[PDB]
Amino acid sequence: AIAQLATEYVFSDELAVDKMVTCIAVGLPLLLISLAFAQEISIGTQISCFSPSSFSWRQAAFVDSYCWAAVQQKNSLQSESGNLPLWLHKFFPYILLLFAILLYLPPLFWRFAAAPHICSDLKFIMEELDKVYNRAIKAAKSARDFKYPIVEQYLKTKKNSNNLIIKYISCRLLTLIIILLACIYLGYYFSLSSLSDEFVCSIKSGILRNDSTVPDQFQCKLIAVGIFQLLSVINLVVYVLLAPVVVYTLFVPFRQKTDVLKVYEILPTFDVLHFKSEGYNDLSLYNLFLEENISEVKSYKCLKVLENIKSSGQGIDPMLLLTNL
Amino acid sequence: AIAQLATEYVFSDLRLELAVDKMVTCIAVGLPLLLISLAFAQEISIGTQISCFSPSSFSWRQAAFVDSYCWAAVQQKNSLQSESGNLPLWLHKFFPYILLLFAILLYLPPLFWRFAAAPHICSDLKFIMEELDKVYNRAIKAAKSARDFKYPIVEQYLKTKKNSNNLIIKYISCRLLTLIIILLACIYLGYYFSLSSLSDEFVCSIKSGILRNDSTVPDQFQCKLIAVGIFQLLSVINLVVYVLLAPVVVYTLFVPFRQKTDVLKVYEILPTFDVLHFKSEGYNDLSLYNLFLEENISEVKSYKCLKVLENIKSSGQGIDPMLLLTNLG
Amino acid sequence: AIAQLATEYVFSDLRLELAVDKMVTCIAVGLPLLLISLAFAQEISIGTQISCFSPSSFSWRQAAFVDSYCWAAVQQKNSLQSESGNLPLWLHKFFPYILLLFAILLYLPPLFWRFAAAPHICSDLKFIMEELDKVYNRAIKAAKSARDFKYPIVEQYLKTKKNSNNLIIKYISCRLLTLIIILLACIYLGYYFSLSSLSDEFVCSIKSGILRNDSTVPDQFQCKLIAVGIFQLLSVINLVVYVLLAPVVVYTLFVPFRQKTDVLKVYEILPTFDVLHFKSEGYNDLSLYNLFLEENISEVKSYKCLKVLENIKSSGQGIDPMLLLTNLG
Amino acid sequence: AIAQLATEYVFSDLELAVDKMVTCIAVGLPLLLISLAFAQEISIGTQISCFSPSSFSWRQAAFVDSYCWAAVQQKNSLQSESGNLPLWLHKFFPYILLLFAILLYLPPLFWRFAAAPHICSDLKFIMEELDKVYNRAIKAAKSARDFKYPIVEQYLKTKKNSNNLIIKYISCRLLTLIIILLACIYLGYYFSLSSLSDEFVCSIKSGILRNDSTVPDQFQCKLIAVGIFQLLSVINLVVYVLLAPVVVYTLFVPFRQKTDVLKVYEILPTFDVLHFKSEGYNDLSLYNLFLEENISEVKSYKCLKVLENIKSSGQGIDPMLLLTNLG
Amino acid sequence: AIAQLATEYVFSDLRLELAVDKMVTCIAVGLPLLLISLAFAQEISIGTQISCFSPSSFSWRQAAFVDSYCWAAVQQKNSLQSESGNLPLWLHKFFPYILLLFAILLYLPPLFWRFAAAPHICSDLKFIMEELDKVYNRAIKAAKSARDFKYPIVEQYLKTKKNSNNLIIKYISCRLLTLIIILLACIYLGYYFSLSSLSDEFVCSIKSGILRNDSTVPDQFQCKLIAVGIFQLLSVINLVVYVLLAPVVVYTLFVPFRQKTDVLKVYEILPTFDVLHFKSEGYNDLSLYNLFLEENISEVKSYKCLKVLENIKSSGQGIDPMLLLTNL
Amino acid sequence: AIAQLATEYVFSDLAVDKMVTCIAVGLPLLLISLAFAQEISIGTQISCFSPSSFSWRQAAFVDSYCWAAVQQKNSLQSESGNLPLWLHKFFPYILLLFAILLYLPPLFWRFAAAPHICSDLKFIMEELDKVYNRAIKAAKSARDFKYPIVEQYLKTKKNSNNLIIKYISCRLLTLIIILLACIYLGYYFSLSSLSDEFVCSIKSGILRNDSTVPDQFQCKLIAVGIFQLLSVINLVVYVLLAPVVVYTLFVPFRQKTDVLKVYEILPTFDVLHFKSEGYNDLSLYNLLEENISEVKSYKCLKVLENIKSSGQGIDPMLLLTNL
Ligand SMILES: CC1(C)[C@@H](OC(=O)CCC(=O)O)CC[C@]2(C)[C@H]3C(=O)C=C4[C@@H]5C[C@@](C)(C(=O)O)CC[C@]5(C)CC[C@@]4(C)[C@]3(C)CC[C@@H]12
Repeated sequence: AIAQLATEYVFSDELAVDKMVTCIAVGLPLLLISLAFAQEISIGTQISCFSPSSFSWRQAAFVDSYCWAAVQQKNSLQSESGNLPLWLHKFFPYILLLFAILLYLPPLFWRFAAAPHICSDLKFIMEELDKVYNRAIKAAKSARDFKYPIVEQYLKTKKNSNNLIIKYISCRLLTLIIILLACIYLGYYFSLSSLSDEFVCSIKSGILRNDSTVPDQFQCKLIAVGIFQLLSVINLVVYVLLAPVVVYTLFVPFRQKTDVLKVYEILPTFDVLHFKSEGYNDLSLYNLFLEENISEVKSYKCLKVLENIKSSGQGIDPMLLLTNL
Repeated sequence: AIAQLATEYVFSDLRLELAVDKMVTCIAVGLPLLLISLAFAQEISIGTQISCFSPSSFSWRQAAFVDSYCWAAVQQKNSLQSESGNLPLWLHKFFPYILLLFAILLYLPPLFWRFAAAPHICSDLKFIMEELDKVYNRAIKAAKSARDFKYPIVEQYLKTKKNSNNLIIKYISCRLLTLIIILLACIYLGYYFSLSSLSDEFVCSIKSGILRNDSTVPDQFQCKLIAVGIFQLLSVINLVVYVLLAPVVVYTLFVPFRQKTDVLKVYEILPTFDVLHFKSEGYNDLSLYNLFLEENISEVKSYKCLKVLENIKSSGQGIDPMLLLTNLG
Repeated sequence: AIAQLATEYVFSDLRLELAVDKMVTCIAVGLPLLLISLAFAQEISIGTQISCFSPSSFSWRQAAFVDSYCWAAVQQKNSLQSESGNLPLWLHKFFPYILLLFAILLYLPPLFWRFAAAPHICSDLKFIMEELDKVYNRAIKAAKSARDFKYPIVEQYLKTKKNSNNLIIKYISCRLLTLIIILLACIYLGYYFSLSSLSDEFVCSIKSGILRNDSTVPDQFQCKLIAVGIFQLLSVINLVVYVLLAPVVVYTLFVPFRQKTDVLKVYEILPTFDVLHFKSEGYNDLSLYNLFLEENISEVKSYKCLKVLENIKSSGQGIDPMLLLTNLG
Repeated sequence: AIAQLATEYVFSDLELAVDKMVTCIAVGLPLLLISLAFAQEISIGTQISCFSPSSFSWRQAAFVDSYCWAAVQQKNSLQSESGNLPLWLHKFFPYILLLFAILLYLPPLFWRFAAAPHICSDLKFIMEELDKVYNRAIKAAKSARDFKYPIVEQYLKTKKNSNNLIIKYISCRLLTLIIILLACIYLGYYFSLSSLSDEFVCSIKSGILRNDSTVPDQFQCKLIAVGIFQLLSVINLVVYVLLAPVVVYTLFVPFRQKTDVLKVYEILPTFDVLHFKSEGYNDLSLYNLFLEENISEVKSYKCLKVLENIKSSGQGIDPMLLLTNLG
Repeated sequence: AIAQLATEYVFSDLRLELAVDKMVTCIAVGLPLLLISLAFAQEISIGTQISCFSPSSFSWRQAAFVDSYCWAAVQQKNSLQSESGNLPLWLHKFFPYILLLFAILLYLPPLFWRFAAAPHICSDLKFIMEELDKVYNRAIKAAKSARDFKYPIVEQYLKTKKNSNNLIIKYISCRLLTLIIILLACIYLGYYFSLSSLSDEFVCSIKSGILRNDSTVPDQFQCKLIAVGIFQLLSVINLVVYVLLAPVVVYTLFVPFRQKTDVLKVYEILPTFDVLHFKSEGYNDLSLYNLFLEENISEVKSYKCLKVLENIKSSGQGIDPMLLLTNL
Repeated sequence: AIAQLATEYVFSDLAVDKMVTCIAVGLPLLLISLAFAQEISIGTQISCFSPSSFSWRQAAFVDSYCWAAVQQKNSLQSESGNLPLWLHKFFPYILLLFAILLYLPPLFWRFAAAPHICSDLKFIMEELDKVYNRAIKAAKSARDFKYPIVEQYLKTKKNSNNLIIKYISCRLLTLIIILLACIYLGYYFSLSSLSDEFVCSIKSGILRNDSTVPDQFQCKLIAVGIFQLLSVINLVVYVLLAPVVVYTLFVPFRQKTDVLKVYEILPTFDVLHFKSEGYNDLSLYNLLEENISEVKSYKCLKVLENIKSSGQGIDPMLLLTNL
């Protein structure tokens, strides 16, 4: 596992919450699976059974392989808990890989989805706030010497449409279902007695059915089941911690706060209306991304400064505003 | 599987191709290759194709000769005695190779499309985008002059593409051959799953040449095709993937049933753009170009301004050219 | 392979050559190359290509020596006694190498082309492109002045190219040598496939030198040329690919029939452009240059505008000079 | 190793620098240690051996080594004086190391994602205001040689109220220090292990191997490379015992802040001669920290520094020196 | 072999050298290199290069020691009992190394012509190219003004190069060294293939040191040079390729014969250019200069224009001054 | 060594501090990699001759138990002591740690030094080029402010020593690590090279009262000689590299050939070099003179200085000729 080391070295020298969730739900299982087959620890193939010393070297290899393949054929298997334990033991990494790919899916669905209207409208609302700020500045400057609620009308329009909000909520909900299923499964793969590996096999079929030099049966054990157990426990912890994060992300209206337009509501060139709260609509998601990327607008910083000044109350809107420039 | 690890790590931290179709190609091409790689994992695939449990009296190199001779004898159908038939063994020896072949066959349509079908539609999209930007600019300049040629060229090219069917035929052909390949490989794989899983534990006896009359040789060897259950579970997964992708491929095939909002309606509020969208209901490049417009319309910011105007008109607050002047695009 | 497929997967997420010929080179190079790669696949290549089932009394390293000596003896024809003959031994002992040599031979003609005649075609294409753009500019300026030299230069270049076949000779020669290569390789591969499939299970007796009158040696060992089955499957695959590819090469050879839909008439709607395309049945560099112009005609914006105008004139909605001024090129 | 070799070869060929180096060490030391733990030269082979009787077959002994090595999970089964806990720790020592390493690496990412953008934007804005103020002052001095509101100072007073970013940075550093504490505790614990668990008795006598007779009772089963783990863990423990006070001093926000840059802007008539930015658990302090950090990025900051150093000599008049600057 | 496989796959995904010579160097480089890489192909390479079937009494490591001892004993000519001699075995061992040496020797003269004779070539090229461009521009401006100095500069440079025989000597030398190289290498290749192919099997007797009087040792071991037939087949392929390439080398040597299709004659229709082809085969650096002029003259747009005008004058329907004015 | 060979082949087809860092980083890394090479690593670390009666895997367990016993001081029987066994066990690891430690100060210093040095250099270059252009304009006007700003910044850095202190600290910790690792390397070589031939007796646990086991096996620590030769090579490399850092230490003494003099002949520049004899950032910043080639105007000033060196022409006349 030197490739992960190099990934960190180049590390050394979409909502942020969703980005972090993707990061966790991606690395934890992927890094886990890479760790399981890590060359230093990937020593051993989990077929050990010590067939009688009379069995030749290659005879022993055949025993090991025939059992390892017989993990599927239930009739060949003589197990206490059942074959499905053995199945889980064999595909445990493959199962982890499938779960992880499934979890990475929804973010990819969003990425190729790109939330087209959402990103374009983000750029649009940015340009609109910028133009409104420039217009207010020029108006105050002339005072020292159209008019349609464009962004406000766009917001009213978003107040009807929730299609993108439906997309966001569906992505989050698919994420939650994924992690819930994976956590249940991973606890199940940790719900093992951990005794299933040491099971008994007898490859006495074919010409080996009536063969005599063969022993009655072989006791093989599935190694690294303890390792698989430990890694499943780690991933289960990670996901039992991650699920509340997905839950909190699911409550977007409960999260949409700290009105950014509140400062721009002090603008005469802007409609005096926050009008952004309490809705299962793309208004909420657009407002969330607006709070997310709102620092990117220099005028947003200026508006925060003016809002603080009004909180300072030393100056008035017009004088200090025109002074801002 | 360090390849997928690095892919995800970098994943951690014009279109000229349909997003649905791009993702379908991506999945249906990788998932088979992905499964093949995951099985070709030496940690997963450590041993040979099949062991034989030869007599202990046989030498280690003798055991190797037995193993290899049977594993090669899977081809000679007369060589081994199996109830299922030779085709099972053949499939088992060629399961990964056949998987790779199907994957290459699936990669072929996107490649051919990009080589031949794509560039012309790309140039067409570029021309349409230039026409749209120029028309929006001209309408905005007229609106500005009011606040202070004339040939429907883009509409003409649209009416022409309404006759043009070649490109639509090419796209539909790529998608259809794709779906056909998906169905064929799906049947093949499901049959590969249909394998009773008993062929693996077959019997071979290499008694050719002097080994025909050999004495120290036993009667025969019990060889067991390893990774038979592995290949079968992979076949199940791949068949699932393909039975799920096929409906997506079919819906992608339906161009008239794509049922996309008329992007021209956003430019239909232009004075400089005649009021006629008329882009649907034809087994021609008409519908395909309409779909590509619905696709790459985000690449045109003027399309974004038109959509903003459309939303404003949905609010019904103001008048159209006055709002255009208010936009000053 | 593992990493070959990994790079292939991460690949996803002026023509100066015949696109058809480009794809032909691609297939005819990849099929053998990917096949040879499979011949060195870890899952496919299980180990050495020979196994001999020596007596168990023979020591381990003794068994290795026997295997190797028989393997080298596949060349020494008097040593190995096979009912088929030595030539099969030659073949399925160097079949991969032979495939690689054939693939290199197949990549040779396109390399010689791209090195020798390709820059000539690039210069000719750039020159014709400049000529067409200049004609479009002059026509647009004259149409605008109406709204307010003249020598057949491109036509002269066309008449000149209509005489010489030198570049056409080069292109046809590359294609024809390629086709000969395809036919020879196909015959070869079919031959190698058309093998007993049993000759591999030959018998060797390395009783040379002191081993001639040696006693502990068996009279002979029944040795097997492993992987012959997979070699045969791969040869069949490649032969099928080539039987599918050859007619494409033939169609490439037929250049006149390949020459179709001359765009010289898409500029013939210009008065400052000759009304005589004179662009058919030219068994000379004419045909090749015209084909490459048909290929890269999309790159010229004026070609796009002229195509729009040609469609409009087919649609019959606008006068030629009026619509020309309206497009305002 | 090899990837490490390439990293060193290219080596041979906005975030707090102290924090950057802290994260860098806290990542590389365990990562490099783990990589060495699988070094082809260092890692010599399997981690467990028990010298089963020669009567046991080769592959038989292989099965023994394997089943024993796995039996470490089987708590009741194994025969050790220390218990299943130390052998367990050795069973996944590198796993624990990697968990701790990724855990330590997370908070820097959370920072470089959450507090990074706001601080970056605010710093760009403050530097831009500084540059515009310097331009305005030089221009006014030039015109004399022939608004006026504390805008950036207003933003400073504003940040002096909010401590949200300060809270984020402090929490990042604090969680990181907590990780260092717990990890160093664990590491010393693992090294504290008496190197006795390595050698112990293993008896894979379960099932038909329980009532099997050809099997001996047990083997003397030797966990391997435990000494290597001990030495590298000691190295890491020393590294982290050295690093923890660095994290502490980093957590010292009012004390790390020194030499207020605002004095350089305090040489301005057009910009208030007032730092008024220190001594507070507010985002003001961290903003001042980053101002001191990337103030070298501001060329006008360099001009102010040279001018202030000259005025320390007292050579020329401040307006005269400004006019001579002609920046 | 997946390295070169992916290399050629992504292959599918000024000149300062003669195209013919470029192809010669390319082939003469790849064929031996490709063969060598084939020799170390894991599918192709079966394993160790020698095997001798020591008695089963000899232990495993004993057998390995025998194999290696003989393998090195191919050098000690007395220790090896060879009817053909030791030099065959010598050739067998370094056979790849021999091919690698031949390959490096094949790549050297291309490198010499690459860096050496880069300055003169590029200088003459850029200079004569700018000169032709200026002559075309001047003739065009002259026709435009007439319808409305005087020094044969590049012609003078050609006259000067007529005396020059330095770069001509260098090119001839690069070709000649290459020809000698390929000739000697092909002689060697046949000689290697000339070998009996039964010499590959030879007897070794490791009775040195305490093995001189050792007892458990047999008298000898009969060991075989493995994969010698493969080296033989490779030498066959290389010998065929080089017997094919050598005549191409000779053709490249014949520079004056190859010098054809006078381009300055196409420039001889220029007013600002004197009527002097000045293209005579001789022991002059101009011939190669003329050769590369023919090579990269396609890079000259005005060359294409002049060729068009030349076809027009061959049509004989347009006046040279009138058509020149028409050129625009 | 295929990767490094390809790297040098594609290579084939304070600067002093940079080179010292490069060498002192690669030589240990190069040597450790050389040992890491399996071509050099012809065998496992210890192959130690158990009895033939011991099974293959039994011998494996012996080699493993002894190789682990290289730490357990009671377990092994050696005259030289355990510390030899320790050193031999982690000699590669020791090399790697020393190399990382030696690469650290370059990273830390360059990090600290990057902004300060680059900004001061850019500002000084701007000031010098401005004074040069101004003198050129004055000469051109004669053919037809007044503050020593760069001189002020120079005198300022002549006061502050913090950055020079940082440079000295980087160099000093560097020399300290060099000396420590050099003594260590000679020491590991100083080893009598006899410890490898130690005996181990794995009679622990049931092996205490086990009987089929021999009392012990005389086991050998392999690659001791290779590691020793590597230590000798690296130690000589460091004994050669250290006096370079030593000369670097006397940097004020090392400061020579004042570059400011060529700028001192300007009219727009006061005739005063004033750059020597200080434990301050002055000489450090002067070590300016390092990358001073980037200023074409500096090249012109040097040319004018060389012209006046012969005394052939007047300074302003030839200066205006230069323009
Ligand atoms: C090289 C490796 C280790 C291995 O190679 C690998 O798997 C990779 C690791 C490596 O290459 O070292 C392949 C198996 C093998 C070649 C192996 C073999 O074939 C058969 C035996 C026999 C087993 C035995 C005791 C019996 O089984 O009764 C009878 C005596 C005898 C001859 C002892 C030695 C070994 C164990 C022998 C020759 C030692 C070398 C060994």
